Amino acid sequence: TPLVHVASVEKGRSYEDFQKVYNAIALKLREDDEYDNAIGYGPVLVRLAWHTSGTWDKHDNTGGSYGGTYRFKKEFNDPSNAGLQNGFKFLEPIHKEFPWISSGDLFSLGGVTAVQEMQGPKIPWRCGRVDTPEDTTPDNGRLPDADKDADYVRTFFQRLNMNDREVVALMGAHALGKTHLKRSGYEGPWGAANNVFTNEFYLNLLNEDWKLEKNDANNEQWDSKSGYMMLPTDYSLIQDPKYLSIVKEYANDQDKFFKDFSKAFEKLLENGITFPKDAPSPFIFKTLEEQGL
Ligand code: HEM
Repeated sequence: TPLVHVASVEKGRSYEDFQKVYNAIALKLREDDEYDNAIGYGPVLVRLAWHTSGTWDKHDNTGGSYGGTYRFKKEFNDPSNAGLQNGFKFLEPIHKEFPWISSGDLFSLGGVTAVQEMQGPKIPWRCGRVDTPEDTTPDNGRLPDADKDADYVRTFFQRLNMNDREVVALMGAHALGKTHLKRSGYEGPWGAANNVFTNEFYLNLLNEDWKLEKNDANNEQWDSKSGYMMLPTDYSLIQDPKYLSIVKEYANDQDKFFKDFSKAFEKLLENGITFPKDAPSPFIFKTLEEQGL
């Protein structure tokens, strides 16, 4: 019997309340600009939103964004989550200022805010995740390995109810940030901008001259002369003919990638949640730039 998690709006809160939380996150993103050699906290916040949602299992509705369980030791100490403590620390003063927002709402909103502030697509976002107790924390090992092939990736993402297009779209988030040897056993960025959300991941996969090398952790990764890298799982997207077609599509249509990413990312962040028929519609937050802030 799969658990049922019903969204419950934080008491009396509406769009304006959540836009304030968005703004606080966005202003802090602007302020704390030196983190990770001046990349800023955008990428790590996106990874945090993904890893807190990515524990979901469609078969029994365990894990997922609803319960905000990363706040518990078992999950924040998941080896797969190494480095995410930085995103958590970033969000702490936001949680302190807005103690009414649920942990799951904050983790997921962190990701949405980061994508939008980094010039990504608008990502509609729904409130109402409710904190669940420590015994609801999913065991480690539900997040994906990076050393695997296309068959692994395809099978892995079926557990999150994602199809080929959704998988390829979601992986485009690798435009952001970088791998860090001490965190994951991989080193290097996927591209040049690091803190601007674009379709660069796909362009790089297709256009760079990739060499299969061993990094300083004795793990294989694909490196280019430009100083970029791809994980084996990233590279698998051009090895598999079905993934390859989609990679070419996104590399050649920025708008299409934006639209598809937005849908897949919202879906990721909402997996496992039942929204009542009379729940508010998804919110689309204005960026700081759009507000003149
Ligand atoms: C096969 C699936 C995936 C694998 C194996 C994978 C693996 C990894 C690894 C090993 C890192 C480096 C961590 C570090 O050393 O700091 C990373 C970083 C990152 N991942 Fe993925 N990932 C996957 C999918 C995704 C998805 C679906 C998203 C979001 C939509 C995402 C967003 C990110 C971001 C933004 C970073 C940069 C973090 C930072 O710079 O601090 N990844 N991923």
